[PDB]
Amino acid sequence: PRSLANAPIMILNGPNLNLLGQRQPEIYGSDTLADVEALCVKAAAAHGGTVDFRQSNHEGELVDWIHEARLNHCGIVINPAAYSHTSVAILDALNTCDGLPVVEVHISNIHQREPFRHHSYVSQRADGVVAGCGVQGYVFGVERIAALAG
Amino acid sequence: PRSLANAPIMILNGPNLNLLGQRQPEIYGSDTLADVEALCVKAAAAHGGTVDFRQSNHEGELVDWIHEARLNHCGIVINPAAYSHTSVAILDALNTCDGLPVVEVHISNIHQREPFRHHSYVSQRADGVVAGCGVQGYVFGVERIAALAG
Amino acid sequence: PRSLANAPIMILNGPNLNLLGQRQPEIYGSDTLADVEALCVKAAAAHGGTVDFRQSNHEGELVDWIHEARLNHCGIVINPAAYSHTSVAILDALNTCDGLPVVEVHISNIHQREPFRHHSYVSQRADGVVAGCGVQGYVFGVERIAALAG
Amino acid sequence: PRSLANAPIMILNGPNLNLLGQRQPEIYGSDTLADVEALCVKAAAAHGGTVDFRQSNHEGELVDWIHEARLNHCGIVINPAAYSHTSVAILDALNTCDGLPVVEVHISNIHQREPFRHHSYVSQRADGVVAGCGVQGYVFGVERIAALAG
Amino acid sequence: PRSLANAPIMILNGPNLNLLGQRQPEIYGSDTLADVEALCVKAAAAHGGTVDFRQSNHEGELVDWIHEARLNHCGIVINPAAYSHTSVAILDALNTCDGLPVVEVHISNIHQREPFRHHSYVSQRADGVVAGCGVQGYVFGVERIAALAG
Amino acid sequence: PRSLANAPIMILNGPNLNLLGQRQPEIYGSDTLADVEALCVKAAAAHGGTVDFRQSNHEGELVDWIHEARLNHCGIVINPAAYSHTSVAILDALNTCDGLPVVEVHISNIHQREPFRHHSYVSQRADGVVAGCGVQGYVFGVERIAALAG
Amino acid sequence: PRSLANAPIMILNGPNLNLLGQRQPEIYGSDTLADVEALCVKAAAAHGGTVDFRQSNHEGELVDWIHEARLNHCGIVINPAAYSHTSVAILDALNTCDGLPVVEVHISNIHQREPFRHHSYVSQRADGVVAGCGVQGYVFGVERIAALAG
Amino acid sequence: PRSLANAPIMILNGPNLNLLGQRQPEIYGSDTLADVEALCVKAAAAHGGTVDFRQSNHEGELVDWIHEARLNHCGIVINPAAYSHTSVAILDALNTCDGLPVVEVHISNIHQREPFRHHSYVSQRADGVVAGCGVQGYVFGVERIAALAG
Amino acid sequence: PRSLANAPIMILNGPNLNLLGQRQPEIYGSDTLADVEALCVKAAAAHGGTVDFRQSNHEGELVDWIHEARLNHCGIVINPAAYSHTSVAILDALNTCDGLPVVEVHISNIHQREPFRHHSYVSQRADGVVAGCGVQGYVFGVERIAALAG
Amino acid sequence: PRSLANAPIMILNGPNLNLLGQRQPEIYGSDTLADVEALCVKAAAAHGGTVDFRQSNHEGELVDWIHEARLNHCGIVINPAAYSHTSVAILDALNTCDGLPVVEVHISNIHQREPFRHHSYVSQRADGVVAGCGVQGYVFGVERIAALAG
Amino acid sequence: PRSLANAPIMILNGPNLNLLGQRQPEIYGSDTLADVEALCVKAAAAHGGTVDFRQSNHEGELVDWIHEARLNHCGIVINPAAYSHTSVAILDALNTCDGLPVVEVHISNIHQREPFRHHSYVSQRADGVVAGCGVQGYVFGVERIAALAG
Amino acid sequence: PRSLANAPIMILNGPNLNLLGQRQPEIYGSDTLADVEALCVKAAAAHGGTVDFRQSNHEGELVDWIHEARLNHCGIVINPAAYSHTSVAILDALNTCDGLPVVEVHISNIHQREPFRHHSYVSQRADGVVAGCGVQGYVFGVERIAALAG
Ligand SMILES: O=C(O)[C@]1(O)C=C(F)[C@@H](O)[C@H](O)C1
Ligand SMILES: O=C(O)[C@]1(O)C=C(F)[C@@H](O)[C@H](O)C1
Ligand SMILES: O=C(O)[C@]1(O)C=C(F)[C@@H](O)[C@H](O)C1
Ligand SMILES: O=C(O)[C@]1(O)C=C(F)[C@@H](O)[C@H](O)C1
Ligand SMILES: O=C(O)[C@]1(O)C=C(F)[C@@H](O)[C@H](O)C1
Ligand SMILES: O=C(O)[C@]1(O)C=C(F)[C@@H](O)[C@H](O)C1
Ligand SMILES: O=C(O)[C@]1(O)C=C(F)[C@@H](O)[C@H](O)C1
Ligand SMILES: O=C(O)[C@]1(O)C=C(F)[C@@H](O)[C@H](O)C1
Ligand SMILES: O=C(O)[C@]1(O)C=C(F)[C@@H](O)[C@H](O)C1
Ligand SMILES: O=C(O)[C@]1(O)C=C(F)[C@@H](O)[C@H](O)C1
Ligand SMILES: O=C(O)[C@]1(O)C=C(F)[C@@H](O)[C@H](O)C1
Ligand SMILES: O=C(O)[C@]1(O)C=C(F)[C@@H](O)[C@H](O)C1
Repeated sequence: PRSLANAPIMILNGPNLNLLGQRQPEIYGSDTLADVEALCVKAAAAHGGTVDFRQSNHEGELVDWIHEARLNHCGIVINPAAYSHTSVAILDALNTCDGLPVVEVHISNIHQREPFRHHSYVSQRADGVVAGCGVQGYVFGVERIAALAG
Repeated sequence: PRSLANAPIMILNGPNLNLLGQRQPEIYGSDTLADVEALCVKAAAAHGGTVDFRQSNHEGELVDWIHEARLNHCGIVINPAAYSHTSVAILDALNTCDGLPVVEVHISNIHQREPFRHHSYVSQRADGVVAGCGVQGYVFGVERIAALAG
Repeated sequence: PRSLANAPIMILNGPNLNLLGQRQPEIYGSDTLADVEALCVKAAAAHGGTVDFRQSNHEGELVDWIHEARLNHCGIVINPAAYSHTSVAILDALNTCDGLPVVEVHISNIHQREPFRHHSYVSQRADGVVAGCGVQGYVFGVERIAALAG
Repeated sequence: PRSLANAPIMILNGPNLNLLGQRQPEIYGSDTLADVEALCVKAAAAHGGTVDFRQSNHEGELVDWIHEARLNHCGIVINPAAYSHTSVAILDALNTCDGLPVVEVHISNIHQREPFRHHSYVSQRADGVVAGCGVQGYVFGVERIAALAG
Repeated sequence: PRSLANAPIMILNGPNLNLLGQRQPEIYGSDTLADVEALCVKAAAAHGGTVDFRQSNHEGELVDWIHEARLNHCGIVINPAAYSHTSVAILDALNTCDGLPVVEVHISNIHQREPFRHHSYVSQRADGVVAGCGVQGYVFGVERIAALAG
Repeated sequence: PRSLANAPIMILNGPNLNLLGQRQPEIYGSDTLADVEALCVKAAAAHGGTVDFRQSNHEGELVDWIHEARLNHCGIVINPAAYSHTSVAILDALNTCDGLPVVEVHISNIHQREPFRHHSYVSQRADGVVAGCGVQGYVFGVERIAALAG
Repeated sequence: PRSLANAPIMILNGPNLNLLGQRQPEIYGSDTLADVEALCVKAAAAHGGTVDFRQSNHEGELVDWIHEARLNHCGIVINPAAYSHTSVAILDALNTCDGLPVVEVHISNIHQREPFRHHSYVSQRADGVVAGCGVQGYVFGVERIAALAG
Repeated sequence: PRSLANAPIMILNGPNLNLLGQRQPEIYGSDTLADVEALCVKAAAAHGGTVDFRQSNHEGELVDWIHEARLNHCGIVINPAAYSHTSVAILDALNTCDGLPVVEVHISNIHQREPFRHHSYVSQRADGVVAGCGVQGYVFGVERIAALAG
Repeated sequence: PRSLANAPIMILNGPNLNLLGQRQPEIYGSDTLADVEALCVKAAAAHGGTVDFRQSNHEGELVDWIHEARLNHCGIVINPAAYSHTSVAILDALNTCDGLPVVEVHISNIHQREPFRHHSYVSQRADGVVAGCGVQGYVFGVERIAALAG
Repeated sequence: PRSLANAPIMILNGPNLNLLGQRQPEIYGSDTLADVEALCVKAAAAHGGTVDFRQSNHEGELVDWIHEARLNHCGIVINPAAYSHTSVAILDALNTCDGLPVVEVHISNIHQREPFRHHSYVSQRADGVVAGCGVQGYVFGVERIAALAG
Repeated sequence: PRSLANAPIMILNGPNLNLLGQRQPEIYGSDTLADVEALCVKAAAAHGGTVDFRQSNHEGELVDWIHEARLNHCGIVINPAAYSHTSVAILDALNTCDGLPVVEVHISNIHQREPFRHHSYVSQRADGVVAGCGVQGYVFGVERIAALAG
Repeated sequence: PRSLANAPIMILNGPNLNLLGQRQPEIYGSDTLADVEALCVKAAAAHGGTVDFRQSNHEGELVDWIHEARLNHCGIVINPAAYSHTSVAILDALNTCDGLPVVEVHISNIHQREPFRHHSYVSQRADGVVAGCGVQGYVFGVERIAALAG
């Protein structure tokens, strides 16, 4: 139990999000990942906190980073992307974050897409889930962490 | 296409929400519906808008109100509650609101509850879905409408 | 057992159909509910009968009206709309209309839409089911009632 | 926690039951709803209590009545009829009645009927469930509430 | 795009319909296939058209006839009978009739029979579907073609 | 067709019920099987009848006893316990008791437990089913038999 | 209702059976279709009857031959082969044979093979079904027809 | 590998068959179990063999008897009745009878009854399965064993 | 076991393919069946073989042709079209072609179309399956047969 | 809570295991049940305990023995065999053994066999489950009981 | 949109394919991955192109390579091996390769193997799918890319 | 085929197990991974062997390590953790270890947890599976490998 003041918010991004804003804009929009990071920096600063913003295409690396967050961060905002639908491993890693606030974010409204995107393993552990609010959902995520970590 | 300045945001609440803050606090919290309304009034005022906040236990009345919103409001934030899981009628009413922003909100994280709560008919039409962020999710809802209606 | 001459045909319309001809024309067409009523009045008059045309967004009100029909009308043409897919209540009300001819009508061809529209509880009781014949299906409905009530 | 002496037993009846004893007697029998009420009044009086017997075809009205029962009655005997199979809303309304005894009754043996009648949302919350004991089941219901409220 | 005046309506009947009116009258009635043809000839004549009425027990022959209709007829009224539930081939044949009006007709109400009759491949392509209106459904079918071909 | 006066009510209890009142009291209560027998003896005597109360852990023995009931008893109150969910054999045995009233009883509310307990083969044949009314359900069972055997 | 003496037993064989005894002997054996016919002729003669033995690879032709049997034969022994699992059309043709005895035969034990062979449409109408008794099952078939036609 | 001459055929009957010919004649007929035994004794004698005919309502006893047959009989004709649908234990016992001919018999045509009767564990092991040929199916059973044991 | 030199490659085409290149070009392309035949003739000639190219809309006729191939051809390239999804009969016919190479071809990528097109009975027997390579897939088919027959 | 020193370990074996080592060796091996007992006696003696080894083919008898264990033994190693997959009765008996260590053993690796063997009712209650370790699994079972009873 | 002349074809191989030709030859054959590369190099050279042939056991590394291909290669031939069945992440990476030809290849015929191998996430995006043509499938893959990239 | 004396036992641990003994002790216990390693070292030494103990959060790395085991180790004891439920890749890597003994271990009893943990891909290949025996299951594993490798 670190506060926004003692430790950053870890913002994790799963596979293919490195290409945000360069494909399927109608689905993901035209902002890049760097735009999202900046949005997150600003949203956190307004509460007196900071962020640690990461993206990986590797499941295992996401898991390693969650383990790091348990010791060094005050909450996790995660867009696990494709692994949302397939990774029991990320679910179990988050389950080890006892007491740590987790908010799941999806840019697109997964409930309107293919049936296999309707389910998310992460949602079983996440305190909150935001879907289809575009990149603004990331801000919502930071804000909810601020309120819970508070 | 009314703006936050020309027309209020309709905030609809479904069945049993009149008892918010008086039962199952661990699930729904201890804020009342009146507390929620005030949060929404405040969030909207910051963007220069107003709200029209209603609650009903009757599916058909929620439908009538959605029809009204099509003509007189700039967006809908809706917590359909139990009707989320059963009402094709509310989905079809929302489907007539062509171009109108709709955000679905749930206080609890439905994905951690009984399987029949996992599915929502509204999610197929909603631009955004926020679940398990407590009453704070209503604020996110207002905020997303402001940005969309903008 | 009233005849077309002793009692009107009750035409019941379920939710959202009050907006017929103002949205999703490619699906529902551009005729209004008033245009449909007129079609029904004409079709019935050719057989010497009349109609009692109603629309509601409330499941329970549709049930009440079915009860009324049992005593005072010669048959029912019903477009239960969304409730087609959810209402066991309307099915059971129609099951009390022993001997009364019922025809179910759907403007759109439900079998080509979302899977949850594929099933109708009313179809289990209805004598006939007409789908995807546009508003002309209402005429077919009145005609079948005329032949059965005859 | 009101006793049979401080408050009546609310007996709720759902849709189409107003026609009890006038159709499908082989299924529902030939007693009317008024006959049932009388049975209930008698059963309760033997234990020193009273009843408040209601029937509605409207889901939302049943919900309102359940809310009223939480504040003013000592238990609920409910035959939700068709809404047994479809209403998550009634379930959640009953879930707010913390500590209040609920007994679910069905005149017919739903397990021998159509598959969609096999499931009941209410059963998940009801303390007891009686099916296929005819209208005598209502008496069993009053009796169990007397023993639990005791 | 032929009109009712330039080309007949093809009426296709699938397997076992050659025995119409000689078995299971309670299901299919006591009119024969020849009686149906006469009804269709009359309904079409009222609009200034003609019909080409055929029956076969062979899937492939139905398919051949559908091919013929694309070049020579103004619409198809089809009762595919058993092949309704099993023939992807007839579906695909109809899918080649781009722009040609197709109405699917069932004498019995399939939705009240065995579960395997509840689904029809043809319903995915057909403009309209009529079920359980007895042989009168064929007249409806001719009438809808007349209005679409018009 | 023996009456309560010519023949006893057979009360059958399935496996593990010999341990009633010694484990999982919160589920099954703290009354023992002997306590239940006494309740039954009393309920029956009030109507002028007697009971033959048995318990077995063997499926085939329960079947044997059902066959004996066909010839010598006036009705059966059965709590098949675990065999409720697995024994087609008991169902068929009961299906041979033509005209004999059968009431199924469960102490716990099976609908609230593991999904495999949600279904009962016996319910298909039983006239009435009582669940979740504790050992009082046995009295309800005796009483219904009295009214039916009457 | 023709007797074994007035009319032959029609023995129908579905697709690929023309190759019996030339492939997959371990499954279908090494007797040919001609061997089977001879077994059938002998089995029927012992009861004073005759057979009309046919094979086709065409569904519709099997349907035409069933129609013929209704007028001219005393019963049907049918091995529909692959069509067993797919042909609603053969089912409906047999359903028109009111009062005619039908026995379904399979050489192999279909219940031990692929799951799609586990189901047969014909079994819903057939009076008797024999599977896995090799070609001897045809004799069983003839015999049962003799006994029923008797 | 005993022959019909060295060892009897064991004919096993499952639960409730002791009441054959005294209930549901339309389903099971009016012959008794003794009548069936006599049929079997006769069929077997014609091939020079004998039978050992048993009935039990206990699964475990059927199992024990199957073990005995492995050492002392030349084949098994079995009608497992309700245990057909539930007993993996009988299947596994039959799976220990390496090389021994087993024929499964059902008097009724299970494929026309309740869905839970459609499946039989025994069918996976049985060489042949005869269903719906009435008690005559037992004779077919004896006859197949004679040909296989030969 | 005939070689490309002793016997032709049979190329079979199922229903509706006679219309290739005249409808749904975006799905099937604009080449005609005659174009495909020419591609096949060329591909085979390069390896020293010939082809026998056929199309039918009749399931049973495809079956007959497969039988012929077993005796007279060196392999089969087959596009069963709609029958891919429904014909157990074609599968079983192919199963009699022991040792004969079979390659299944689909012009469109069935895995991207309607769910009922995702499954093919032929795929269980075919040595190779080619889907969504347009008409070029037929050449891949000829080439694989050449390499296997070699 | 008896210790290995105060009470034996009950080793229960379900149906058909009396034939261990005489059939399907590749599956169950060639050791007999007597060989397993000796392995269990030895494993237990090393910890200072004893065993009470039993086998039955009767579900109810297994249940009775479980009841006996609750009072007189220190843990249960059970191989329910076929009943693993069907017996809710054995599960509930084990559920009465509050605090008593249970280990489930399977000789074969059920997860590689037929789908119906994949599931076990006992596994829900068992502390530990061992599958596919041959007879050695029984030793692992004794060992775990020793460590838990310790 | 690079041509075969401007950019190589990327050939990706998923997990365990580094062991090709050293295990399960009957399934995968005896050619090695180096043998496959050589076939690919030759097939491409005939069209004037080159290949970039890679193998990895890491999902994320496949994803990275697909990203690279979007910028630097003219098409992708991919055998995702096990990830075919589990990786939404590879699917989404391919989905970013707008306009890039993709062909999926499987050496074995997956439709004849375990059910979990029947489905592939890649098949939803791949232009073409080749299965069960052995390593020759890779050649087909290069050839199709050549024709599409052309 | 290396013996315990020629080569170590590879013990593989999947994701999140690095945190063993620091979270969810009631599920996984309070021993650490280092404690487990020491148990394994000891169990193996008693049979004259050694162990090579590894843990990774990366699927691909586990696969690489399995490849290494094929050439250098005498067996594999694996706890794939979350990848148990999702990784077809690990299954296939194990499938390449022809003849190598594999034991699957799970500390918790997965059959009592969430439904998605009930299935394991590794169980299809593993010689033995041990679940819910705590960290003692690793010792069982080493022992079974010793006996098989022997
Ligand atoms: O941000 C999203 O909308 C998502 O998490 C991202 C992806 F890339 C997809 O794999 C998910 O389905 C949705
Ligand atoms: O806000 C919620 O958590 C919810 O919408 C409200 C209800 F009342 C429930 O019926 C929903 O399942 C959740
Ligand atoms: O007429 C119709 O097409 C329909 O009944 C009307 C509605 F509004 C929908 O809810 C139904 O799905 C279809
Ligand atoms: O009392 C009953 O049997 C029931 O609750 C009443 C109805 F009206 C039906 O809708 C229910 O399925 C059963
Ligand atoms: O006209 C009909 O009702 C039907 O199309 C005809 C048949 F012959 C049956 O096969 C169909 O299921 C219904
Ligand atoms: O009385 C009961 O609640 C029950 O019939 C008894 C048992 F023992 C369980 O096996 C049933 O599931 C419920
Ligand atoms: O006779 C048989 O065993 C069968 O009817 C014949 C065939 F050819 C198969 O298609 C059936 O599945 C079984
Ligand atoms: O012979 C029979 O039809 C049967 O095997 C006998 C019984 F008693 C039933 O339980 C089986 O379903 C059918
Ligand atoms: O070539 C094809 O894509 C196909 O086999 C042909 C048809 F006509 C369709 O029926 C198949 O589903 C696909
Ligand atoms: O020990 C076994 O492998 C088993 O428990 C024994 C039997 F006999 C089978 O019924 C089980 O499926 C497996
Ligand atoms: O080439 C194949 O057949 C496959 O892609 C390769 C593997 F390694 C398997 O995992 C796939 O299921 C099939
Ligand atoms: O050791 C176990 O119990 C487990 O394999 C370990 C994990 F980490 C989970 O992911 C598995 O479901 C269980």
